[PDB]
Amino acid sequence: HVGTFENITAAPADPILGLADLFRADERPGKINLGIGVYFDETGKIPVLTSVKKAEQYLLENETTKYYLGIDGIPEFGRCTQELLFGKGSALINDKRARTAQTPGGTGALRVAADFLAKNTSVKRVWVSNPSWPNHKSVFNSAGLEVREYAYYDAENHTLDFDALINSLNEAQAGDVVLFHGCCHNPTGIDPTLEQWQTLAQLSVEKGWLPLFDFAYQGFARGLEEDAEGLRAFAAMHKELIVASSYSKNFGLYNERVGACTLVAADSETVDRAFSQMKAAIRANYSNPPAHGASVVATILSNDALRAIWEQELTDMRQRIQRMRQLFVNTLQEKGANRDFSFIIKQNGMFSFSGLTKEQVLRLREEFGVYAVASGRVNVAGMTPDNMAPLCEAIVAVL
Amino acid sequence: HVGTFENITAAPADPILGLADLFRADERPGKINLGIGVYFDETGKIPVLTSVKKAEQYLLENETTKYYLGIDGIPEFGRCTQELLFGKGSALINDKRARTAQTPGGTGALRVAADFLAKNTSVKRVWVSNPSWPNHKSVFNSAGLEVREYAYYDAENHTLDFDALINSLNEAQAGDVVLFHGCCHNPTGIDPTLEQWQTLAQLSVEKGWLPLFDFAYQGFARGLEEDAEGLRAFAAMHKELIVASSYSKNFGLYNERVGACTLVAADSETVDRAFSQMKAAIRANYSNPPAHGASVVATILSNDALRAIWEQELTDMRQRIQRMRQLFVNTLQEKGANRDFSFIIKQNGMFSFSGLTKEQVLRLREEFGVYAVASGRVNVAGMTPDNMAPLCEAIVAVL
Ligand SMILES: Cc1ncc(COP(=O)(O)O)c(C=O)c1O
Ligand SMILES: Cc1ncc(COP(=O)(O)O)c(C=O)c1O
Repeated sequence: HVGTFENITAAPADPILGLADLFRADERPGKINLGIGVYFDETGKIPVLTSVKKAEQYLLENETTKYYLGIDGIPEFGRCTQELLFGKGSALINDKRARTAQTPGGTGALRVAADFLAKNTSVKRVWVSNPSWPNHKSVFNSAGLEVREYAYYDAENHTLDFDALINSLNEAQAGDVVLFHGCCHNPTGIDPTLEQWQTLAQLSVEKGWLPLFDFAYQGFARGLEEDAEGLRAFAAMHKELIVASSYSKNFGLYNERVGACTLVAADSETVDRAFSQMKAAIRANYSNPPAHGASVVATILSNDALRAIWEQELTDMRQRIQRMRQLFVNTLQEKGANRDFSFIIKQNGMFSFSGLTKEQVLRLREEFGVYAVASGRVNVAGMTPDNMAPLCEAIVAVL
Repeated sequence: HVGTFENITAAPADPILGLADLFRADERPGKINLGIGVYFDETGKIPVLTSVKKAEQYLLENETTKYYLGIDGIPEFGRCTQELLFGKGSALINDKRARTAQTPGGTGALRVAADFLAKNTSVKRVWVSNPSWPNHKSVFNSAGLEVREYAYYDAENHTLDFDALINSLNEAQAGDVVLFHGCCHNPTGIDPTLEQWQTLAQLSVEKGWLPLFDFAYQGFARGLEEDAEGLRAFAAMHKELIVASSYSKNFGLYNERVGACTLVAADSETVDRAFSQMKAAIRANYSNPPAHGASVVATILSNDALRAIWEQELTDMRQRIQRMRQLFVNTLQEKGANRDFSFIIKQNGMFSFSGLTKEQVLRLREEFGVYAVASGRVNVAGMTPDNMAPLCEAIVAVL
């Protein structure tokens, strides 16, 4: 009678969360954390938004029960999510073509979609950008879906390699899923232009792909409406699509696990039938979603006063990151870098895709206490006026 | 192209949550909800516990960040959970043989265990009592495991058919998983005696089963410590086991999704190896767990004044249920019931397994607006002094 657990092989360290554990153990003073994608303020803290504290006070005073939510969550949360994604007067909403489930974070939204697709459709293959968020492959693989990669990044020109993207998707077949980052591509910070989105939408329709949009950073590139332009170009042309969205980043609600999975089908009767199977997949996973974080978001989005506060707080975050992008480039020059880092100013969202080699990233960590992901992704939102100079001195030292 | 969603078949309604939806839509003022397992107070509401409101006020005023929890959640939540399960000074805890992940509810803990087993071991088969919670089969099937049923309930004598149980489980092979309800069996309310638990534990080690305890009602049978005797008898003999537990019921925290999956192995090295793969399975599901509910539970359990308030609130809930069982039995006789219902007194937890037929349950709902599950399971915790009379008049009318 040998033990059931004896033949288990240890899992590898998560490329992002294993980094964050190393950083916590490091005892060297002055260490700098440019790893995980969270927003830091000017003092290096990860604060709760004021709009969120105000919403949480309202809930504390007014909640009378913790009775279970429905499988698909708070209804108002679903409607505000759809207006945010598709626009206040979208035909998708007027025609009742979309159904939304509240999920535990953006990850949970991706997993719900993966389980739904694997069990209820003939989808066998998901295409994701190379590079992408490392956990994408794991999520779809957990449902038994094959994941293939398409080309995306021109590391020479620090731009979208649109020609290779198109050519590498040639073998994606009708009924395959193709995953797009809605904005603030993780890790490159490089998003298609409106014209490029429009070309992709047309191509997707011709080849019969099922688009799946991952929206984790709406509002961090240019603005809430502008960041949804690519999705809305797809939505104007497609009968069917799926959107996984997260409120972790744009509400600073990381650990309350607030996200949404939105299904779009050709008509109301089809999406309702499909959605009943999405609800069945949720029920066999976590039963029904956590209320606190989604209640906060729904409270903020449906109160005009609280929403105006939140939109300003999100603008402040976006602008601080853009200021740090510019200060990073300038200080690298000041500190003696001969490599041209000006492409960082053109990149969107929390990160810059710097180009450092695995070996240089390792040197930064072991020698200077500066923590980036081994792909060379750095969280610009982790840079402050106080840590910018030592950070840049370290980078110049390993170049 | 023909759409990917066009041929999806609609899912059937959930036997518990579908009933709850019918109940909400029912326009009759006298309707009575005895379906889903939630606690009502004697005024018919589903309240937030006072310990919980106090903890939530502390969190509101002292939380400074929503930064991601680790994959396995709040550390003190894990330690307090192990202490509740195994006892203040257990050898499992002192030998560092146990690891706990905070999960989204008890359901989430079951799915995490199921995914972990399916993807990392040779387990193919899970054995569940007939009857059981209906969602058990769905969770394990969705992870790819086969579900087999063992006998449990003697319907003629309203008792545990221990001989039938032992005999059906002789077909369970070594390396199979056998699922036990820790206490307050759902739906029958009939638990093993301590002697019977000891017999099963011995039989379990000799046959090589991997036990999986589902603990959703610790504290509702006799007491926090007493209700864990059966699990602690298993833990004294086995090298390996899994406990999925829930704080939904005993904290009235249903919609915040607070549960735990606890892994036990033969030694510290093996459990840390196995737990690394459990974390991988979590990372590809919801990434990390929701903070608010678990923070509430950890604040209560780690503060002596709050814990004392909570333990009294749980005692009051348990005792109110016991008063309703007796009142239910006495009132049935007063309303003209032909049959002996005294076996209801011998059942533990929120429910009673009434023995009504599906056709009688259907009549109760359609003619009398009394909502019970089609199995005849009734939620005694939904009974109040004000609804007992019409409730019992309706039951007598359909006998
Ligand atoms: C592209 C992308 N998708 C999904 C996620 C996961 O978001 P969440 O924390 O809400 O699960 C992230 C970041 O965490 C992300 O960058
Ligand atoms: C035996 C059993 N296991 C698990 C659960 C699920 O607990 P939770 O709501 O926390 O997911 C329940 C009741 O809901 C239950 O009765």
